Amino acid sequence: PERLQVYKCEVCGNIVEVLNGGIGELVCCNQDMKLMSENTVDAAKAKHVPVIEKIDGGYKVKVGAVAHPMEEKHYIQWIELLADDKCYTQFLKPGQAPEAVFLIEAAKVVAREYCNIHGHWKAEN
Amino acid sequence: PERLQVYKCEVCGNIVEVLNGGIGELVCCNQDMKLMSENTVDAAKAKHVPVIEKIDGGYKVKVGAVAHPMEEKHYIQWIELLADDKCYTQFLKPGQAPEAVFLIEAAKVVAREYCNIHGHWKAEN
Ligand SMILES: [Ca+2]
Ligand SMILES: [Ca+2]
Ligand SMILES: [Cl-]
Ligand SMILES: [Cl-]
Ligand SMILES: [Cl-]
Ligand SMILES: [Cl-]
Ligand SMILES: [Fe+2]
Ligand SMILES: [Fe+2]
Ligand SMILES: [Fe+2]
Ligand SMILES: [Fe+2]
Repeated sequence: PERLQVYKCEVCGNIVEVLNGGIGELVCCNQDMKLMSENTVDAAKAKHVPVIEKIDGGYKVKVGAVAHPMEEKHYIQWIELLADDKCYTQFLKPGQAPEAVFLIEAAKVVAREYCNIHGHWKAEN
Repeated sequence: PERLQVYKCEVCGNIVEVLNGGIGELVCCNQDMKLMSENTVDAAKAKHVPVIEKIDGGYKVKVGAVAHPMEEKHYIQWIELLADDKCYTQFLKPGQAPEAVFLIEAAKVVAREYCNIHGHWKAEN
């Protein structure tokens, strides 16, 4: 595994993010955890690809060009902003807006989001 | 596992952070990953408990009251700031200062750091 990869157990729903990579295969519920590769699921890009906007002091990330649902069983569980050697994670909940604000000094950033149904998505400025 | 717990494989060195919890036990290299519980290792608190300094527009986190080494065989691998539903991670490298700045408008925060040898430490304001 490599730093910042996200892995899911499809049995029990554990989802983890790698902070230090290594060669071992991550396992949960007696099977290999699935690597949630970004932008690989068949789903509406308009609702899943993050849109990155500047704000005073940082960035606002919206999921997506069309606001994604935030329902009990279908919501954006978190949005991340990646820059340099930083990974900023904003967890979200049903009933909230599908967006996040990050205060950061960084000219180049990557935004990620994870949808509990449609998996892992990213964009960059 | 629960959100924001940190688990290490003691065989290959994978370290992961939980983004979504669940009931299965995380496994790597055919053994249960170790839960890296904060402030449990026998290590100098002066060099490991984060120091949280309020600054204009956020917090500066220093590891620790005495600066921790940042050597190839002994360094702080990351510092995090936790506030409500955020987890901001700053990765570090040998040769860098053992500190991080986070722009987080929150009165109450928890700072964490992970040392490659002495494990996982936290403090709160
Ligand atoms: Ca296998
Ligand atoms: Ca993070
Ligand atoms: Cl890596
Ligand atoms: Cl790594
Ligand atoms: Cl959708
Ligand atoms: Cl020490
Ligand atoms: Fe392992
Ligand atoms: Fe979705
Ligand atoms: Fe599992
Ligand atoms: Fe240490």
